[PDB]
Parts: sequence; C-alpha cells; structure tokens
Amino acid sequence: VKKFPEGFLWGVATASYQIEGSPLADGAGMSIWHTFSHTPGNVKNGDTGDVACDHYNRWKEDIEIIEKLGVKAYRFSISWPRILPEGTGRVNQKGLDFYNRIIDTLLEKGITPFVTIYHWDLPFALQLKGGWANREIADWFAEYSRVLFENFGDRVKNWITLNEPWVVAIVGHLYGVHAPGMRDIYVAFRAVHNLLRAHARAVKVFRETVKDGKIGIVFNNGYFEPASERAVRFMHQFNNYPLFLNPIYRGDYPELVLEFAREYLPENYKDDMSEIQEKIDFVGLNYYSGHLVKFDPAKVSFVERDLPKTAMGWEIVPEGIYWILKKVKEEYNPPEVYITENGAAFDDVVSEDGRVHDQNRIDYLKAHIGQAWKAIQEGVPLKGYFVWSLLDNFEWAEGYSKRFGIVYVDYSTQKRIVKDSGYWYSNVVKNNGLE
Ligand SMILES: OC[C@@H]1[C@@H](O)[C@H](O)[C@@H](O)c2[nH]c(CCc3ccccc3)c[n+]21
Repeated sequence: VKKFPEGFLWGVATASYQIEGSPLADGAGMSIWHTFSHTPGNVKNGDTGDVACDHYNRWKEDIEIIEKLGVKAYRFSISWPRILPEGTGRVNQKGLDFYNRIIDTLLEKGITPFVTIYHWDLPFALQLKGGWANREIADWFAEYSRVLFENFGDRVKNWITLNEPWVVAIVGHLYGVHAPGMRDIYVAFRAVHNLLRAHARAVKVFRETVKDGKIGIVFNNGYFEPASERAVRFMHQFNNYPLFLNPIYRGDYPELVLEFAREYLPENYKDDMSEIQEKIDFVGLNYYSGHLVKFDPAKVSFVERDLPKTAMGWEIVPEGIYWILKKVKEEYNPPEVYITENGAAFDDVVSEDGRVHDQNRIDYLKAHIGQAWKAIQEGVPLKGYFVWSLLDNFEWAEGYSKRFGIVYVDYSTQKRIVKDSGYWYSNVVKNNGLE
C-alpha cells in the first residue's frame, strides 16, 4: 500500500489540437499545426487535426467521463488562434465561450482546471511574422496571456505558460518534424530564448492580473544513462528542465549548453536574463522514457537496449520518473512540482467482450506512480500527477496511429470506451494511491 499526501491532485491531460477538431469553426484563425498537417508528407497517413476526437462538440461527454472516473484535475490547453484569430488584436468571443463552458462545467463538478496556455498550436498569422524566431513574440504572448487571465482568471487558478519549450524550439525549428517544420539551428536557439522571454512576460502580467493564482511551466524529460564509464551531463542539461530552469533560477543557460550552442544564441542574450528570472510558482515535469547514451564523434548518439518498449519504441524505465523528481529538487528546489504528463502508447484493440485490456499500460502507470510515490517519501514536493492522456488522440507527426488514452476512441463513430487502465486509474484516485 502506497498512499499519497492529503489533497494530492490526480489528473488527466490533453491538448487542444490533439483532441478538439473543428480547427476553423466559429471564426478561429489557422494554427501552424493546421497548415503543417495539411502539407503532404509531414504527418503519418496524411492525418490532420480536422476532426480528431471531435471534443469541440463532445466536450460535455468527455468531462462527464472525467467526473465518472473521479479524476480530480484536468489539464487542457487553449488554442491561441481560437481566442485571437490573427494572434494579436481581435478577440474572438466564441473561442472564449468554448473554454468558458469547459471551465464552468469542471468547476461545477469539482474538477480543478490546469490550463496550458500554449501547447504548440501557434496562430498561423504570427508564423508569417517569424513566430518563435521573432523577439516580438514576447509581446504577442503577453497580450494573449493577458486576455486569458482577464477572461478566465476569476475561475482558473492554476496556469502553465508553455508545454515543452524544448520540443517547440528544437523539434519544430531544428529537426523540422513538428510545426513550423524548419531546420535551422540558429533559428531553433533564438526560439529557445524567445520562449523564455515570452514565458517570463506572461508570468509578469499574471502577477498584475491574477493575484490569487499559481503559474508554472512544463518541460519534457528523459532519463539518460551512460553506455559505459559526460554525454549524459549534456543530454540532461540540453534535453531536460535545466535548459530553461538554469535561466529561470540562475540567470544563465547551463554550462554544457553554452559550450555547444553559444554561437547560435543571440550575442547579447544575457541582457534578457534579468527578466527571465521572473518567479514561478511550480514546475511541471513530463516524463515518458529512458535512453542509453554514448559519446559519438551533437557528439551523442543513443544506444538501443533490450528493455520493454511502448509502441512509440520508447524504452520503459520507471525509475526515471523518480530520478528526475529527485534531480529537480537537488538542482533548483522549486517550491512545488507536478508530473504534468506520464503515459504510454500501446497497440490497443477492443476485445470481443467490448473491453480494452491494456494490462501493458496499467503496468506502466502503476510502476511510475509507485516511483513518484518514492520521491514524495524522500521529500520531493510533488503536488500532483497527470496521466497523458484522457483520450486516444492526434499524436502530432504520428497522426492517429498512436493511442495514449486511458479512454479508447473509435474514430469511425467517436465512441469512447474506457480502457482497463482508465478503470484501474479511477481506483487509484479514489484510494489516493496504490495497493
Ligand atoms: O508523445 C505523447 C505526448 C504528446 O501527445 C503531448 O502533446 C506532448 O506534450 C508530449 N511530450 C512528450 C515528450 C517529449 C516528446 C515530444 C515529441 C516527440 C518526442 C518526445 C510526449 N508527449
């Protein structure tokens, strides 16, 4: 038996473009994920977020699933171009109304909204002006965030500026695998820097607008282990929270990031560091897998290990979640931490019995929840844990071919089938831990 602290926030998480569909409904502007996925060759099977889980219509049912499962928190994101179709200036009341209804429904059901302000669907109109490459995005983002705080901050008290700014910068602008699909290392590091400035500006406005709320930021993290007996030190500093937390807490990028990337950063990047240090209330960590890592003349390659893997091909390494939780306290001692995403893709099928017997996912969640428990026992101020995801959904460049949900979605009918893992999780939430 592993019981969690009183009032521990058990959650599930989604993102607007991945679940909503109807990207252009009710006066919404195009996002970069709309244009990226409608470009041939970018997404597996030519899949797009045009329909997705149709959450844009089915939102009430979906929240009723959250309620029935007894889940206590919902992390969801807001589509920037639903709110400001051109990115700045005009505010679309119908986009505000869409999320207002979600927010009021969650509150009425006593479910705590965690709102991710940016989970990757930049307005296309701002991408035309360079998007994350343009320093002015700190102003655009601040204006957007202000709108959200002004309209929703009376009810929503827990806010996340950015989901996984490393992914946004590097996967979007160096690897070219995500929107806006670019491969320029100088643009990618200017996006890193501008994401920090935009984050800090948004926190600054939050303090002026929502005096009773909490705001944080979310980072992706891998558990990197050395193949033999430094490449690990670099992967952690670059791929994990330190890329952003070293600026936020210490006023500079980490040491091995500067060694590799100084030339790609703006020359006078330090001038912005004072503002980047804006105080945050919590850190969200997303964690999924581990990686065997070796020097290789970025001077690092991964090494395949046996290990059970998910359908993503991601090595299942549960002690990784413990390690990253301990490590973030050891390095930056944030006052609160949340696991804002943890989950697994498996090749789910509906059995003849009408059920989805995803024991593989139960095993994955159970193992990680157990390790997060361990971290709490050794003093990590973990305040919550969010399963990625409530629903099978549009998995970015993998399209619909990867299912991460604890609820199965039959996309032909939009039927939701609660998976064994969903039922299992509901029991964990009800009991406030494992047994
Ligand atoms: O891959 C599953 C989930 C996504 O559906 C979420 O939107 C996103 O927040 C998220 N981040 C990660 C870990 C970082 C990552 C992103 C993209 C590709 C590979 C790793 C895994 N996930």
